[PDB]
Amino acid sequence: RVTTAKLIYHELQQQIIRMELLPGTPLNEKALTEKYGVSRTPVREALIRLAEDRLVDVFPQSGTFVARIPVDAIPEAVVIRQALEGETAERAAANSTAAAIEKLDELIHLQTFYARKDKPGPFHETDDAFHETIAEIAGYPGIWQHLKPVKMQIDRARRMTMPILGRMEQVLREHHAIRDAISARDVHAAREAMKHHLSAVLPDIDELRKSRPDYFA
Ligand SMILES: [Zn+2]
Repeated sequence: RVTTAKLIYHELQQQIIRMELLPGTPLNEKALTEKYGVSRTPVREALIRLAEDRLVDVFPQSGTFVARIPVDAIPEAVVIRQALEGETAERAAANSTAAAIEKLDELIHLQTFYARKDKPGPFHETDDAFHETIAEIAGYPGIWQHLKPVKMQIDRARRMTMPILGRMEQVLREHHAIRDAISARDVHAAREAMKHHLSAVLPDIDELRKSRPDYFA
């Protein structure tokens, strides 16, 4: 069931994952309690969970702040995603009806629109929907829900790489490769195009760490 603790949690979590609250931004329990209009109790419960997510840092005699993106865990997150989304890609090709490909094409056209209009936020959200639909076609949409905590730090990094020149267009090219393989029912080609697409995050973060080292730790 929904509680104010879970609702505050998901709201704060989302703001951190979408880089609306940048790393180092303090979080004031007094100011949060006033904002939400509920007790100080559900605020504490949410901050505790966020700390376990490694999303916030509890500096004991200072306060809570938004944590930096841990670099050591990124490669393991890509492998897990390559494996799970490699699976959903394999199965989506096998279960490929034409009405499913239409659903993918509709989402690619929607991404193309956000790229044309240089709106990278909606571009990222339609990116998630594109992958969520691969999981629905494969028959295991829960695999997508399963990855949501895994790809938290990757999503923070990708929020910073999308505005870079030519990046959304590269994503669209990679998505076309994945769709074409699924439409062709090529189980191998689907897996490898998906695993390739997902590896693009690794060089980008190497660059970001040099560029903006205050966002990584
Ligand atoms: Zn994608």
